[PDB]
Amino acid sequence: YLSIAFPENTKLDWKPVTKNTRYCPMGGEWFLEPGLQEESFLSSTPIGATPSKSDGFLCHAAKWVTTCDFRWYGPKYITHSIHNIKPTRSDCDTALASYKSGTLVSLGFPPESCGYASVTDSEFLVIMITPHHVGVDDYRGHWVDPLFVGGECDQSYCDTIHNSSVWIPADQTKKNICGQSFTPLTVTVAYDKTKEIAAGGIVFKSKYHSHMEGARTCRLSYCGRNGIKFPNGEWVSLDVKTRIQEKHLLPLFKECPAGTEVRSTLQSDGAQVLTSEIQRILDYSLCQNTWDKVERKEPLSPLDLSYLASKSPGKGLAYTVINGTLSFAHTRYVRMWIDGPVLKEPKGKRESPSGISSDIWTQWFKYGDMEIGPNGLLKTAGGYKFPWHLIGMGIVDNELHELSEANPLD
Amino acid sequence: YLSIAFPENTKLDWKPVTKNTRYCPMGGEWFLEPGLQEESFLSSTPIGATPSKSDGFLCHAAKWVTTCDFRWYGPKYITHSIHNIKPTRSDCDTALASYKSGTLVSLGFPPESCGYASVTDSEFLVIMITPHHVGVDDYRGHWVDPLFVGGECDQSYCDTIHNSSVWIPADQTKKNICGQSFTPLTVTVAYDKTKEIAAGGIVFKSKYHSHMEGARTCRLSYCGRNGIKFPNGEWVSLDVKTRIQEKHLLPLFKECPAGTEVRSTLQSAQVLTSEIQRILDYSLCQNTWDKVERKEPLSPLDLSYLASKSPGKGLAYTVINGTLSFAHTRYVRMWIDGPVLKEPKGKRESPSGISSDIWTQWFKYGDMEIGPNGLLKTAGGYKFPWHLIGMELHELSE
Ligand SMILES: *[C@@H]1O[C@H](CO[C@@H]2O[C@@H](C)[C@@H](O)[C@@H](O)[C@@H]2O)[C@@H](O[C@@H]2O[C@H](CO)[C@@H](O)[C@H](O)[C@H]2NC(C)=O)[C@H](O)[C@H]1NC(C)=O
Ligand SMILES: *[C@@H]1O[C@H](CO)[C@@H](O[C@@H]2O[C@H](CO)[C@@H](O)[C@H](O)[C@H]2NC(C)=O)[C@H](O)[C@H]1NC(C)=O
Repeated sequence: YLSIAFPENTKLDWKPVTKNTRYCPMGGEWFLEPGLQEESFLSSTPIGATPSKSDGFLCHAAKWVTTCDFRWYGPKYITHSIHNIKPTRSDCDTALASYKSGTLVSLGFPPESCGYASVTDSEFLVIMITPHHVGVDDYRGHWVDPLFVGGECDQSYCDTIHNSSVWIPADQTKKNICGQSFTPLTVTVAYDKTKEIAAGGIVFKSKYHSHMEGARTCRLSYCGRNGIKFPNGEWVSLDVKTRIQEKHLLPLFKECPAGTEVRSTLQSDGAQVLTSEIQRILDYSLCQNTWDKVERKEPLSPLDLSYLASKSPGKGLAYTVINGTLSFAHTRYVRMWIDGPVLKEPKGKRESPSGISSDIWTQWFKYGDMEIGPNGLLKTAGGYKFPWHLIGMGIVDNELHELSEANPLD
Repeated sequence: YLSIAFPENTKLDWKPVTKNTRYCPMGGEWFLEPGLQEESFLSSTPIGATPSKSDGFLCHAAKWVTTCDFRWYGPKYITHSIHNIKPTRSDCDTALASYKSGTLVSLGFPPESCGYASVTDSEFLVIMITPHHVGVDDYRGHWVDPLFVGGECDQSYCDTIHNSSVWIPADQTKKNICGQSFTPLTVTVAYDKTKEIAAGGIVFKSKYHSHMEGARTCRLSYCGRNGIKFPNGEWVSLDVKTRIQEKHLLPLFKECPAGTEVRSTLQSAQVLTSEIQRILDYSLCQNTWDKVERKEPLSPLDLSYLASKSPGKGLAYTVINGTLSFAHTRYVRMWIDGPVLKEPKGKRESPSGISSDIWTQWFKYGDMEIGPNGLLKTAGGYKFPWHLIGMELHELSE
């Protein structure tokens, strides 16, 4: 559940830092990756469940009947009954409009309509609108509530179990049934310019999605439109028409396992944007501050070194202190999952959080009493230590969804 | 390995929040200079002696009104309303006596009082008494709770944020703080080793106190005991015998200004902080409250935004039977092995110390169980919202 961006190779070719040029913050953006080509497409991503999208009304219909019985003689025998009937769509529409405008009034029983030697009755068709909220299957695109026939419905005039009432969505806009709000989003595809385009050789980026492995990306239809679910369980829209390397992009992806679910794009949340922005400025300024320590010829701590590390995958540089000397090394950072901020063995899972653990770094340098690695990785008696800030959780994987999944109150 | 600030008790006395007070705690701490020498001295504090909870009663007054409308003709139109009003002291006294004796019964709605060509109504003055506990000022013994106007009260009758409710303490003795046996507390002092130690070069901290700037810390006698008063209004004992850097510590600090009051409320201070972490934390808290007011669904992470991230007197939050609930507590420094734990344990004394249970009362939270400030008890372990960690001595060397 804990991920880091770390140099792929367990050993790097180190050289002493001389020119002192600052790459803050460290990322693949600074370095031109030759074989890489990028292409973007307009997309859409779910940013949260808005329950009002499934607000409804129970349209009840019942004839109120005043019956006058006048036989041979005797008093005027008047009875009052009520007969539940199923409303037409027109009845429900008119009565709902009346309800919204505040016109709908329960007028009660009809006035007595009497004759002689004949029992005739007069009736008032009474509609009662009881606001009822129902759920939504975003995946199958229909309403869902126990009151429905079959426990579900996909119309604008749904039939309930009770003969008297039906259900009308408060929004009858003839579009997709969805309990989810979206936002437009440019999604960018990165792939090897030379090789043939394929799901495994694609990486997705967006303002909300950091280096998302197409190889662990599957196809899924959400809220009535085609898209792809990323390895972190988040989803962006993608139509069959969109081409990448002059080929249909969508069919490159395996359909998602039946019953696959999709989460709201966490990074679009305001709390998340605040945290992100503050972290951005802090990463930058802490990097610059470390390089200021270097400039002032001050000694460097492992933490200071870690402020130079790349926090995202990409071609970059790593830094360490070999024999009291600041050294850099070219490398390609990749995403790895580690077992904790402090580890027993210098291993990590390289393909997925449930993948196989492999040696991630083995080239340790004499750093005082202990050994040090790239970007202030510590080899100590208490184990192997990463600085907590290099570690991420609950963003690039679905391992901690329980923590960020929102639930209503009361 | 990861320092956090967590309620010192494995269980707390939870109350609902429908009041909407919008309390946000002061944010986390920032980096300190890594080359700092640390020397700790033994001290003491009422924190631990003084009770943390105080039982009382909300006295709510409401007029139950049955209204009869009889105009020109037509049926008898009867309506039923309820008007919240502020109770008198007499109303509260009588109703509280009735409550204690078990006499107090809600009279429901008054019987219909009808006339003709005149809409007249009959009303019942229903006073309701509800047991309701509040926090306590550790140093003054005052009552501390968001319910109170100004957050605190020390009177026999207490005004609340509810204009119709009045809080009444069950025991109006307020104890005797000074007489108590003050809890022993270790106070850590950080200073520049390569300088002559001075007030302006000192940072205090303890399991109870986030970083306190010595430059704003003054000598102040409290309950007859010599001591020092942190900028947050709290106080710890310190006599002249205590040496730091082979030198008298206490005389390094000026006397407290005329009539300095040592307090311990929820706040303890008006313009926005300029500290980036504090601004962030504040913004996140407020974001969660925005969610609450908009009646939007809440994640455990959102909940965590409401928590204090530094040691100090504060509130913890949780969700009990779908009700957003809060409790008074003290946040204390602890150390946690990581965000996901096999046992709900943490280190209370030192990162090199031992683990102990830190949370016990779990509330059903769907298929999971939730604790304070978003702490989840799940099949896959005990999961802390990563916010609570926020920002090891091996990492800071050479
Ligand atoms: C939460 O409270 C419930 C009781 O209230 C329930 O939820 C309300 C919203 C309302 O709908 C009530 O009608 C519900 O019953 C506790 O459940 C029971 O509590 C009573 C009283 O203590 C007890 O007799 C039952 O045995 C409880 N049920 C069981 C088997 O535990 C429940 O304990 C509370 N939940 C937690 C985790 O504190
Ligand atoms: C709430 O607080 C004050 C009292 O502290 C209220 O003052 C009166 O409250 C009664 C309640 O029955 C009202 O009927 C009166 O109209 C109020 N009087 C006046 C002129 O203030 C007040 O309702 C609320 N806040 C204020 C100060 O307006």
